[PDB]
Amino acid sequence: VYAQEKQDFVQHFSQIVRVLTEDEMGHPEIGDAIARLKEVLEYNAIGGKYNRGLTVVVAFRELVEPRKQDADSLQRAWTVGWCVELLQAFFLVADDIMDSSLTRRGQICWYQKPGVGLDAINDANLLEACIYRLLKLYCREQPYYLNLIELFLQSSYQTEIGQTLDLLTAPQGNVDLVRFTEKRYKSIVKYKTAFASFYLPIAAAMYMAGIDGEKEHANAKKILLEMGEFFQIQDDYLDLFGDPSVTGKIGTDIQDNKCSWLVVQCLQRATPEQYQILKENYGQKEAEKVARVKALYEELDLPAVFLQYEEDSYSHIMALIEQYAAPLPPAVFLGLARKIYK
Amino acid sequence: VYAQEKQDFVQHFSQIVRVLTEDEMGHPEIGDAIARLKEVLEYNAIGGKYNRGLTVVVAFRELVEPRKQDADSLQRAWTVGWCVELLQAFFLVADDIMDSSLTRRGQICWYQKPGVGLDAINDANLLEACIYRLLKLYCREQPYYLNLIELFLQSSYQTEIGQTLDLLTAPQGNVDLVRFTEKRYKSIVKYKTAFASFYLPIAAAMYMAGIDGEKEHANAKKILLEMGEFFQIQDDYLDLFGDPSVTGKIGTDIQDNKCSWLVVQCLQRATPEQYQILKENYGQKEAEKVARVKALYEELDLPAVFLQYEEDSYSHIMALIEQYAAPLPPAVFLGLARKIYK
Ligand SMILES: O=P(O)(O)C(O)(Cn1ccnc1)P(=O)(O)O
Ligand SMILES: O=P(O)(O)C(O)(Cn1ccnc1)P(=O)(O)O
Ligand SMILES: [Mg+2]
Ligand SMILES: [Mg+2]
Ligand SMILES: [Mg+2]
Ligand SMILES: [Mg+2]
Ligand SMILES: [Mg+2]
Ligand SMILES: [Mg+2]
Repeated sequence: VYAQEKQDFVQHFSQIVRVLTEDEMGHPEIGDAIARLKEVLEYNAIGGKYNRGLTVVVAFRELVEPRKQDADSLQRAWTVGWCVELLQAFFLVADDIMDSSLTRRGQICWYQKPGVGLDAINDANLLEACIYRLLKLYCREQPYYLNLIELFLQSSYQTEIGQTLDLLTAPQGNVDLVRFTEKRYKSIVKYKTAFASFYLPIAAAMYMAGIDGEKEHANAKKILLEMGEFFQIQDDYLDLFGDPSVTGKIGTDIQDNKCSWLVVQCLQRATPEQYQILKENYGQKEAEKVARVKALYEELDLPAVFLQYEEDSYSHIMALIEQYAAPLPPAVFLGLARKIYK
Repeated sequence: VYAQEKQDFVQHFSQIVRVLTEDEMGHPEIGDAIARLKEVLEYNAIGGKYNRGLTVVVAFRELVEPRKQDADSLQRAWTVGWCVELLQAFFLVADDIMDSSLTRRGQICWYQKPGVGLDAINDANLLEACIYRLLKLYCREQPYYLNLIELFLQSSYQTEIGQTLDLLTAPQGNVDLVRFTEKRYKSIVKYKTAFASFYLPIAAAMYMAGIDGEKEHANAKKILLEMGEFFQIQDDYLDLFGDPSVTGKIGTDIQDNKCSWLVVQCLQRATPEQYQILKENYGQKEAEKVARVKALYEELDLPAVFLQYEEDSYSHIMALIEQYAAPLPPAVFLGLARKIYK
């Protein structure tokens, strides 16, 4: 049933590509650039969970009266959903380079491809351009047009501030254990993930449904930002303890000296002895040293600490839904929470 | 006199930075990210010619009635001028990485700096965010607000398509002499430079003056796109024949197998013998091979061919100003042409 709503949305990706590559119908000079764009979209916006873009569609259907859910209104809903998918695609293409990653979504990272390399920096910028190209082609004559443009622009800046904080707390070749606090961690994830992966899709659907009130968005934000914090903590857990055949990506957080939730929890439980083991093995490419950190996390029963956090966080998010979902259907936040909590 | 209009605009960069880094006044958690933003702006938006942003200010003063040139209207003019400077800054930070450059504006490229590296990909994205942050803070309640947003978004996409075409015609380790044509060359530069360096600043001033007519913009475009084509040809000439103490940047076009104006002209004049010399020495990091290409360009009197092109192009642009400047003051295009033709 949830895979059926997924399949309908996925079947629309062909048209999304068709309208984004129809610029060569009038301008054949930019043909090769248009062909390369199709290649970038096909490689980086397909093979994922589609949970971010699908949230836009699900939330639209739950917030708009079926009497106002015509064919054009629905096409605008899946198109904006696919704009959210492009925002993630563009930020992940860049993230894989800056995180020096190997795989994403079951295949090697776009930049690791022979013949691509650092040309992927411009490929990511092209993916970002498509958001605003689609918003113009489908929402240009809608009352929420500017609200959508500003929400995608603001969400991008918040992610970028978050990415800056992520990279400044993780300098390659520097011991940053002192700076790996819970307070720092909470600030990083609020900006790098919680805004663009959780607030952006529901807020886009809210603007498309005519719900533009600062109070309604502020109350939605209270739930979704906390949901985003958990989602990033889960991403950090699975970076080391997940199955790359399931996650589709190889972990790099220990090697990259990252301010992971795991290392924050490690520093809160580590003896003076265990603090030095971490200090000497964290942030290095050596497989021997990465293994020593994974062993220390397992000694401090961090996979168990995570299972307890997930239970406590689900109860917390649920408490916030009861407090702030109104006047929106609780199903809006409940639907996404069920899909996020495994 | 032209340096006086420059100095006033430059003196406003301090406030541009102050308003872009006042986000930590309310949110001290993102402080370190805000400090890094200030560092990126200070390093990459200062030390240039400021000719792109200054064109916005000059064109505003020439198109708006002095009776309507109040303090607020003028602040919006220098702020939009500085938005054009941020668009160039963000595209050049990325370009230096993809072109594997050494210096820009007298100093080493932002990415070549110890401790920066590929973190500069996110630094470039932050520079792009500031355009829309400034447009919101100063033009949000203006009738041209959406026109500006759409003009900067469209200009970015056109540059990106251009950058794609630039990089696809220049694959590292591949002989692309066959593809280095005048027709290809004209398409690359139209998109990578002519739109964002020439059309964007005058069009921004036109929208701010209330001139939004498609016919007026189409006629402006006819002049400015041709002006941009010459500016890129000049940039390609100076890549090899310019003085890095003047240009502030080291040439990489031969090493990068680029579709330069020089190599297009070389292929039009080269004997079968000279074609093979180029084939064996172009696109390689070897200083010996780069030198062999420079020698062949000098043998075919390409610095003389350039001097003839500059004369013919200036007469051409001047012919187009007489044909399409009306109903705008000819000074608008004449001012920029004098500043571009050396
Ligand atoms: O762990 P990251 O923050 O780097 C990641 O979650 C991506 N990302 C980037 C910003 N927010 C999330 P991914 O593990 O997918 O590589
Ligand atoms: O020669 P490029 O096109 O790479 C350059 O002109 C920059 N640029 C990039 C797009 N348009 C212009 P620069 O020589 O400054 O490195
Ligand atoms: Mg990553
Ligand atoms: Mg990352
Ligand atoms: Mg991760
Ligand atoms: Mg360059
Ligand atoms: Mg370049
Ligand atoms: Mg150049």
